[PDB]
Amino acid sequence: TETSEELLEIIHRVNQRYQSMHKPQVRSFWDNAVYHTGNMEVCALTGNKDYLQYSIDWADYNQWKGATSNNKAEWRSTYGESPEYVLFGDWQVCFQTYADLYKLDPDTIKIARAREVMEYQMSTSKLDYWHWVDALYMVMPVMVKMYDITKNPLYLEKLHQYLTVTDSIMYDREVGLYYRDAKYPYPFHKTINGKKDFWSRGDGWAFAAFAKVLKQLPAEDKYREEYITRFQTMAKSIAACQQPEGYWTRSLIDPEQAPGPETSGTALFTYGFLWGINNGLLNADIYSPIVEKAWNYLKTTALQADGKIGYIQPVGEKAIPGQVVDANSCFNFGIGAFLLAACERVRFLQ
Repeated sequence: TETSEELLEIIHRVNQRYQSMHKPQVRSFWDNAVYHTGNMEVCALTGNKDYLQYSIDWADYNQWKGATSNNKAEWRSTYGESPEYVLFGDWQVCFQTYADLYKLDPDTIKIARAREVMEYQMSTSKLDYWHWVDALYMVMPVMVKMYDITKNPLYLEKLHQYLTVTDSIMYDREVGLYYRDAKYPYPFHKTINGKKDFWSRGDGWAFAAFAKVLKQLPAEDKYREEYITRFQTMAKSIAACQQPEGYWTRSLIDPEQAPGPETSGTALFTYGFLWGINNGLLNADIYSPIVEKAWNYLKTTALQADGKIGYIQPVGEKAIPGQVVDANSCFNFGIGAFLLAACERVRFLQ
């Protein structure tokens, strides 16, 4: 019933609104950088040269770097926004787009800083770089994109080694979902209704990450079956906690704690389910109903007439139990997530 023509109209409405309203000359930090992952997805689907130039202009403005410190003795890997936070993954997601742009038009300068930073990181003995679940989306696809360019096998071994540490802190083996960081595991932390607290956008980042890993990881990689198994298990756990309306609530298995629609988790999940079905890793008959409800929510409720995307949970605000997300809450990174879902929906329609 829905056509590719109609989906492309949506994609272009959303993307043109964002690019007309916002200049590309802004910093390479995670929120802008996630938007660029969405834009690169649109470029893959459409070949649009203006959209490509928007990402190139952003990369040029940031000098093809993330955080800019050239003093490795001061490099930090915890949260920060100043130039020494070079090893913090929110300053590394930009490298996904720099690698994508390099593949189109190779020039050593485009990946010089990415190689410098990730190769230094991998040389250190520290393993707990991905100490918050969102890091998986920020950095796992960097590993496969940099491998694709360099063929340096350490990228693919360290992908596994870092993810193993993330799992040790956050992965709940019984449930098949990730806690958002070390403060959240059960039973020491519980929801208002005594449940395990799994953050939706957190698990969205992880689930979309594994799809992106599997999209570019070589077929022969020794850990590929581990990633497929993790992706398939998460798909089942995520499906099981979808709301009747098609979205996922911010606390995935306590909808009453943080009620009502939320878009960014939903869009990341939708991307992952559509990619999984399109790529033969998730059963179409089982998961197509999940994606129909989710996409219908995204198209009907999150999408506004002018291309704005609403109901995006904001960044870094303390949880207020019982309080809904504002319909009008819209952020770059959420538009990015929406575009991933929308692009993959076109591919699902054939």
